[PDB]
Amino acid sequence: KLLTWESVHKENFLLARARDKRESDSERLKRTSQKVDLALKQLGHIREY
Amino acid sequence: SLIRNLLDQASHSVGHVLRMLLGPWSDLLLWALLLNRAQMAMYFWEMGSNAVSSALGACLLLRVMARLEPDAEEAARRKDLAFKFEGMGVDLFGECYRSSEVRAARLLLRRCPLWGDATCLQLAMQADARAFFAQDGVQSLLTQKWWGDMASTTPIWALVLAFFCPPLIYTRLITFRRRCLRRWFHFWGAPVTIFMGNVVSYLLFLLLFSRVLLVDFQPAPPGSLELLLYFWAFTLLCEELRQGLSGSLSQRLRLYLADSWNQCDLVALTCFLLGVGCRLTPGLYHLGRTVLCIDFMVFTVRLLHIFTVNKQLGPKIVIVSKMMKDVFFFLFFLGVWLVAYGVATEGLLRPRDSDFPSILRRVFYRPYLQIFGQIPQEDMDVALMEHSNCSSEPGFWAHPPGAQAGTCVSQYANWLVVLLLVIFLLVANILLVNLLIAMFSYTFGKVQGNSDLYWKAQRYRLIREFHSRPALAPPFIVISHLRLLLRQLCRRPRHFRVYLSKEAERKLLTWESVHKENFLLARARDKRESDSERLKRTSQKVDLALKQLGHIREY
Amino acid sequence: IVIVSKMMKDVFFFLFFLGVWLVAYGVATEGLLRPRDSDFPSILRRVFYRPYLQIFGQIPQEDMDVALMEHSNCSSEPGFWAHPPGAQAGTCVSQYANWLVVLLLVIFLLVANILLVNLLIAMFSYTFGKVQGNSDLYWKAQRYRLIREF
Ligand SMILES: CC(C)CCC[C@@H](C)[C@H]1CC[C@H]2[C@@H]3CC=C4C[C@@H](O)CC[C@]4(C)[C@H]3CC[C@]12C
Ligand SMILES: CC(C)CCC[C@@H](C)[C@H]1CC[C@H]2[C@@H]3CC=C4C[C@@H](O)CC[C@]4(C)[C@H]3CC[C@]12C
Ligand SMILES: CC(C)CCC[C@@H](C)[C@H]1CC[C@H]2[C@@H]3CC=C4C[C@@H](O)CC[C@]4(C)[C@H]3CC[C@]12C
Ligand SMILES: CC(C)CCC[C@@H](C)[C@H]1CC[C@H]2[C@@H]3CC=C4C[C@@H](O)CC[C@]4(C)[C@H]3CC[C@]12C
Ligand SMILES: CC(C)CCC[C@@H](C)[C@H]1CC[C@H]2[C@@H]3CC=C4C[C@@H](O)CC[C@]4(C)[C@H]3CC[C@]12C
Ligand SMILES: CC(C)CCC[C@@H](C)[C@H]1CC[C@H]2[C@@H]3CC=C4C[C@@H](O)CC[C@]4(C)[C@H]3CC[C@]12C
Repeated sequence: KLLTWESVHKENFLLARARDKRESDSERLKRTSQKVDLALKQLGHIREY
Repeated sequence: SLIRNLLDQASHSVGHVLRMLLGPWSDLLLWALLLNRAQMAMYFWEMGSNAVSSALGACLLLRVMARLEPDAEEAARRKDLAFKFEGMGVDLFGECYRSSEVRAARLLLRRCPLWGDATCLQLAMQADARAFFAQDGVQSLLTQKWWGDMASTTPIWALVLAFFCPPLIYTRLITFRRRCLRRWFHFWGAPVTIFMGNVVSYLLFLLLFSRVLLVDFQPAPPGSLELLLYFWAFTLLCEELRQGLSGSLSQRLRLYLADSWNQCDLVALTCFLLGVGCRLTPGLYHLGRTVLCIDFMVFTVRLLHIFTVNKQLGPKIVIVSKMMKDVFFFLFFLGVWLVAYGVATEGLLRPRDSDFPSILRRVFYRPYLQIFGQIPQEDMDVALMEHSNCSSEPGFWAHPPGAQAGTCVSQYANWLVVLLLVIFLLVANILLVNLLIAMFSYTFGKVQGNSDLYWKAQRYRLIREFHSRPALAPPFIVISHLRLLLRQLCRRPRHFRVYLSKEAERKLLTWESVHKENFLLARARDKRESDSERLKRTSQKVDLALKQLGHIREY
Repeated sequence: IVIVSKMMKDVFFFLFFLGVWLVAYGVATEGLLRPRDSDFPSILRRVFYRPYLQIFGQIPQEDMDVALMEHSNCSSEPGFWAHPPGAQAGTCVSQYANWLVVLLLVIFLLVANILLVNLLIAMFSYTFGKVQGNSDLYWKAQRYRLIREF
């Protein structure tokens, strides 16, 4: 029972700090960076028009 | 949860609020508070009316319910919700005060029908909203009330000189807000005037008590001055008893048991009563004089607590209450080292005067005085005493010249005694005292900021107590006591509360609503212009652009 | 020099606190021991000046402690007196509760020489740290003023 309880709480803690890292400003900036470069590439695939 | 059980208990039966509630925006707000819906409560507060009073009542209810909470997590969430509520309330108060000083002032003493018809200040005090009391606007308002009808910007020396010279009331100086009688009553009923009268009466009491104690305290029956002092203390005890009963007879007694200087005042009066009893009974004259002498110290100490309302001393008077743990640590450490050195030297040198009081003196009192410059070097060092066979034990003794240093000390290891004195001087006069200085510095730096915040609320409390205090001085307060007894006796045959206009109520309601909506718009603009929110807005713009461009890839 | 002007509030607080405690202790000891020299200047001396000098190492231990004085019937009141050897300590002191007098001297030494002085040191340190930066800025303008006057 305590094994299951601590497993539940540890997975909650993993999810919590993962969400914190994702909502961190630097990680948001890098995600916007791989969005912008991907957009630039996908326009680069349609420049022939 | 903590809601259904309390509702069932109420059905089967702050307490008055529970009695009134049974299973427009105010109802939703209180429902969110009891259900602990943070966002719902905030929305109801920002959408409702009388926002300041509603927030203060919400903070009070959350504090009380968190104190009643059995579970730490719910208590913590409730108390942080109360903290944020107090923060938004004080921000609203500041933005309201920054526009209309007089309108903000008249908002306070408004009797809000919600929360049991309690004034906003009383709600903050019962909620211990020290952050709210620390606000500059409420500080200025309490200053004005303490200088009630007394031109709060007036200098202190002008006020005191007017106090000694009543005729100077009608002069170009000492401005204010039957004209003669109204001026007289307004000047003599001001809380600051009452404070000055009580201060001068208390200094007169200290002078009288000292004069009776030092000179006119013969075993002969008490004279005119001592009888006057007995009447004096009777008036003081009557005043204190009346104050305790005013500010449920047993319930109020338990409350008065707290506020520990009210406790010190009470113990002072009891010690004075024991002193008078011992003085009157023939046997206990000396004991009565001794206990009266201690009672003088207790009264003089209470003077310090009474005179704490000064704006430049009060924070430090609050500080010195926080130094007791530090001085207790120093006292314990010095006690241990003092036992060490005292017993060691009392063993190394063996005086023939082995009486118990003399031993308890030479072990504790003398080494204690070694700290403050009283070093009996000629009493404890072998070179400074003349050698003589003052004892029959086979050794060298060198009887010292001290009166209480022993008639015949030993000298076998007096070099070790000298070295031990050197070590004691190093430990006590150098290590311990300087360490205590350092830890005073650290604790002072830690606690001064919180002490100022506490002193704001304590000053508000003292202003309230002096406002409730009757006008007449302790020499003449017996007249006020008889007046009060008449008011209770004349009933048998039969706090600020400034009035506001009915239309002015709606006017101030609209004003505070406009200011609160402006404040909400301001904070919304601030959070929108915040960098993180700008970043999330750019993120949603960019991934929306990616999504919309994903719909034209088929081209 | 600009700083030392800002220490006046702190030293005034210390002076007031020491005044209160000094009044309490001085009157208490002046009542506990009853010198026959009850002249007003002598009382104002033994209550204020002597306890003040107890702070700076001048402790009239042989003047206030019963064990250090010789016992004598220097008064007709029914008690034990032990006339002290001091010049201004009273011609005939009393000794009924001189153990309490000694304990009260110990408490006074603990309060004044330890608590008050070290607290004053601490608050000087805090105020100095707070005000030195502003004092330098003020001293710039004050120096300009002095240069202009000279
Ligand atoms: C604030 C308090 C503690 C100050 C204490 C000072 C006290 C000790 C002073 C103030 C008034 C003084 C009295 C005034 C006048 C006389 C005249 C004469 O009879 C000698 C002593 C006697 C009777 C003084 C006794 C000492 C006295 C009571
Ligand atoms: C001389 C004997 C009576 C020892 C006690 C004297 C002093 C230290 C006592 C008497 C009144 C007491 C104060 C009573 C009330 C308060 C308010 C509280 O919020 C902080 C402590 C504080 C400020 C106490 C501090 C200690 C105090 C000042
Ligand atoms: C740290 C604490 C526990 C130390 C205890 C105090 C000790 C060191 C000292 C202080 C007073 C001293 C006592 C003084 C007087 C007497 C009476 C004598 O006929 C026997 C020794 C005896 C009984 C002493 C015993 C030791 C004593 C109690
Ligand atoms: C506060 C702590 C660290 C200091 C130690 C307390 C000392 C000073 C106390 C505890 C017992 C007290 C003693 C009690 C009894 C006597 C006998 C008397 O004839 C002279 C004073 C004298 C000797 C007292 C002096 C003060 C005393 C020694
Ligand atoms: C024995 C008596 C007369 C000693 C008098 C010492 C007084 C007058 C001295 C000591 C510190 C000095 C102060 C030093 C610093 C300042 C700050 C400056 O902006 C105005 C002058 C002022 C306030 C000085 C005034 C004079 C001063 C207060
Ligand atoms: C600054 C505060 C805290 C300290 C108290 C002030 C004291 C030291 C002052 C106030 C009255 C003054 C006394 C005035 C009169 C006399 C009588 C004279 O024959 C000896 C000095 C003596 C006894 C003075 C000593 C100093 C004194 C006692």
